[PDB]
Amino acid sequence: NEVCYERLGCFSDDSPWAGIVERPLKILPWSPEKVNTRFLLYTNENPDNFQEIVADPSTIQSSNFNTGRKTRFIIHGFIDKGEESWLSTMCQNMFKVESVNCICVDWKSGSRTAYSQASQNVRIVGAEVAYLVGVLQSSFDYSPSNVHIIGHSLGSHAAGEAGRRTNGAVGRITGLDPAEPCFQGTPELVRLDPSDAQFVDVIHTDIAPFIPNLGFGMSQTAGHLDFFPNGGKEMPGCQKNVLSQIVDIDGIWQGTRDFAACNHLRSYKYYTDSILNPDGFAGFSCASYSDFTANKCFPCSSEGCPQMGHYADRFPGRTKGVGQLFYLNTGDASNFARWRYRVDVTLSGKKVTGHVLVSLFGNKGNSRQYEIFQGTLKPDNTYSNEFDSDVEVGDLEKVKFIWYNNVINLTLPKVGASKITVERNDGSVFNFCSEETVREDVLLTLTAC
Ligand SMILES: [Ca+2]
Repeated sequence: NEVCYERLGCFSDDSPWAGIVERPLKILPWSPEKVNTRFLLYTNENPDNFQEIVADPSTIQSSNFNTGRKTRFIIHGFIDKGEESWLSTMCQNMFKVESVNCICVDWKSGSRTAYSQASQNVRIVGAEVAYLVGVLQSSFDYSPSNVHIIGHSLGSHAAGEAGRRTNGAVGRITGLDPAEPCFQGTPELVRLDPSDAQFVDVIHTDIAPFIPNLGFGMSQTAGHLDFFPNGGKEMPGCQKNVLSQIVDIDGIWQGTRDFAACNHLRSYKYYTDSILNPDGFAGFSCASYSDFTANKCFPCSSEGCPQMGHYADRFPGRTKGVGQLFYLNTGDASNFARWRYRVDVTLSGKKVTGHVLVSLFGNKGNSRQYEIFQGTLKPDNTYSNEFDSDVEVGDLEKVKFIWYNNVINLTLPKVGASKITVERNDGSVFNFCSEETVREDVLLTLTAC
């Protein structure tokens, strides 16, 4: 079956658009007016309330749109209860750091229906954005490379459809946890993939299988840069979904079935905080998350780490390959920014059993106390660990140490640290040394050496 409409052209259910193992049902997208895609423009001069615009030169000229600055589109997918302002508060953070035309793409009418119909309706939203990018190009001489499309969930595949219709001339697409059911494993034609824009960066936060783990995000790679914060399967601060061999996808998408959406929504929460924290999301190249947590992928590669989120386009080798892997951990609640450090402590004093905590003091602040090791504390040994600090301390000026003994022992054993070496994520190393040994619950300051 094939339908054709004015402005947007024809759409058919021919394979691969339908009737293949990943998306079996033959159904067509609704018509444009039933999807009712809307373009809600916020700018630095109108940051709180939008100006509704349409692909018409006079309407664009009458708005606050300005051809001398970049344009970022934000396209939604699943909207959970109480999350309906996420698109405009993502635009409101950008106005704090840059001048931008920020356009929220509302297609609530075309998404609030069965999941397989919404998957098809993504094609209409795609076609509509390409059509406005086209008008900006022909009427204002505004190059597609000045536009960035950000799409979350099912919306990241509408972003891909737009990029595909602009022949990949679009400057950047960010996929925030691209939805998996009806898309993973399909041809590039049907999903978000690196040929859709000049640079595509993807953030993975709910990648466990939909059947039966109910992870709505693809595990499959889809950008030049693929980020897996916290491993991409379980996000800190979020509830987990119970396993189900058969699942009710329409009830889930339509909000009538129970589904913990925390994991899937974290992708745009991290992107919103990245805007205001330009170095708070360093991604490390690493072959896997287990190597990362085994402390095998620190410090950053010499040309710098990519920042996951808003600043990933500053990364020097961003298009040297597709599917480049980066891992990192985030906080469990907002500000989600974390800064990783590696600490090596050499213990002096007696043998004991307990845990050793360390705190960093620099010119920009000091951190919490983190546990480096728990177990038998052998003198002369070195114990190392990497932790994600919620404070960036700056240039280190001192470090502090404390230990706790996990037994009843009134000998009063003393334990100290002869050297503590701190490495930042740029590879800079600071050494601190001590002559002292101390009883438990006593804080030892170490000066540089
Ligand atoms: Ca594509």
